[PDB]
Amino acid sequence: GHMTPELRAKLESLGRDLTPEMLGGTTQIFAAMATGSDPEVEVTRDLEYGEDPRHRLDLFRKADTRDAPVLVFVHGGGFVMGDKRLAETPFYDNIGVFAAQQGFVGVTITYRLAPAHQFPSGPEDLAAVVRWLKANVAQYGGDPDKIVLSGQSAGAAHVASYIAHKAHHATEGGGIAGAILMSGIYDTLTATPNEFLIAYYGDDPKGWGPASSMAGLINTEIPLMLTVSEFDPEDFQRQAAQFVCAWGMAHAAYPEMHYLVGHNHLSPAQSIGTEIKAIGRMVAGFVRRVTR
Amino acid sequence: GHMTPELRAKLESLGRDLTPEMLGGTTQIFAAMATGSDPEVEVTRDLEYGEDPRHRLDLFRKADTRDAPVLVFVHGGGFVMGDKRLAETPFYDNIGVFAAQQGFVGVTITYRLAPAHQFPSGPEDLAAVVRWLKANVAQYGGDPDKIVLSGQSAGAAHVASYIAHKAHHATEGGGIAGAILMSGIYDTLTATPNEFLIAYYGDDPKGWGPASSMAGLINTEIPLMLTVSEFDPEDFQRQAAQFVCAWGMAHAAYPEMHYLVGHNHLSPAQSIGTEIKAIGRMVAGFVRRVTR
Repeated sequence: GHMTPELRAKLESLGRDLTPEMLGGTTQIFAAMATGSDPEVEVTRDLEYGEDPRHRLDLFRKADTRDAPVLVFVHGGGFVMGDKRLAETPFYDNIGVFAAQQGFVGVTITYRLAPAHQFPSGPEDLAAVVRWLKANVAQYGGDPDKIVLSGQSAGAAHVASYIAHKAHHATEGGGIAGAILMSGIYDTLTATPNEFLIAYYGDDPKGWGPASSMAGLINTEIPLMLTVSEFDPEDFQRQAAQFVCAWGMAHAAYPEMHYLVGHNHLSPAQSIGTEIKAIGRMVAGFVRRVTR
Repeated sequence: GHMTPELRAKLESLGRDLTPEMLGGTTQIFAAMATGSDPEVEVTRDLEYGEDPRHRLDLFRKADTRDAPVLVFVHGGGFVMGDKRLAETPFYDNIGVFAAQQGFVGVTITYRLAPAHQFPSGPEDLAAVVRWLKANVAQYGGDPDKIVLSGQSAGAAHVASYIAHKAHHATEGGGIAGAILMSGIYDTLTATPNEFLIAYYGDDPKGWGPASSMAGLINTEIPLMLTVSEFDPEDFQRQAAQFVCAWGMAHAAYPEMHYLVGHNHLSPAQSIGTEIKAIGRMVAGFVRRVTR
């Protein structure tokens, strides 16, 4: 809203391999464009949702925010790294600040990292977040029955795992109004094995089956919005296409999977709070649809 | 661009069955919103691209247009009806006028109708239009090497059949630069048979296999953009999800299939040249990408 041919051309030239040149080059472009703060957005840092040192969340709101939708964002980083805050950048305060500006309560989290903590640490941590919100978010102007979980890459894998595996649900049915899954990995059995997946799901890919989210995503009643990027690496594109295939086969219907022209793996979430409005709008529009 | 929750709710209430009330009610809403004329857009009516009475096209352009992309629109109507013009409405002049405003040559066409004419009349007609444009469009401001074919429903089936069974043939010279397929039926072997499909593909569905476009779409080198609507009837959603499955399977990639939130089967093309800008922008953005 609107990305130029020129920006598209630059992301294309960074390529569709997840390399340091690509990730870093992307972050550098969007870091200079995204709003990371707003004096009207109050930020409470490092609320503790569990005992682990990484069981922390930052909460974003305006003074007038009441009875509001709650948008949680779960960062990526291949399960082994990343943060809610990257210093000297506006990420991911951008998403928190955007949420607050849109009339929501914004929430960004960290979670326990692989390989020290392996599956199902992810959905455990999300369950603890949901629990914390249920008990506390009313105090910050949130409605605890209007929680929307969003995540990117590994963060989207974690959201998906929470959805799929009712053993980790915080309350009956999951306790969330919807979820947004931006370029995630959903089926551990068809995923191309790599060091990152090995770190989180364990050394032997032949044992990864019970951690698959795909069947649970297909069967869920929780409203889902998903995205895939034009210049996403191969496996992210495959996983997205597989999801659409399985959904269509199960339901004789087409799921809300958005194709993001001009974007790459990192750019969608990093574009929120920039002059490029489309991704922010899509996110906000979905939040309001599923919380009405 | 931006479609309100209220408009989404009118369209949702009209339903996902292709009924008169759904078709008619949609046309009625958008007919009052779309621009159907612009005094700076010069229109030439009913150029004859073939012998049949329905081999006609209307050309739209501005005085300063030169060497421009050429956007062709092929209307829907179940293969058996429809027109490039519906009196007392702006359809589909809206699309021709929008194209001209965006710096293109816009073209709207009619074609031979089923059941008087059956497959392969559709790809024949489209071939004739391409041939005519290659020989004549330059004087109207177009570049014959920048033709983009767009269609909706049966029109999209026709465009897809041109791609699958024609586009790569030496007879097409350089061919077309791209195609836009809006809620089309692409695979005659998995489509749910109905009277419309019977009108066009023949009385016996077991004989519809050679008319399938699916394999040819999957194999084409012509850039494709597709759309599927949130409130599309079942079989359009199934065909769209099937396309994504087969593409992902053949190419380990995700094709340009757009999910249109809040739209139904007719709203997308009808929204072009309204205050809802998203669909017009998507279309115009694709045209410029593939004709650079």
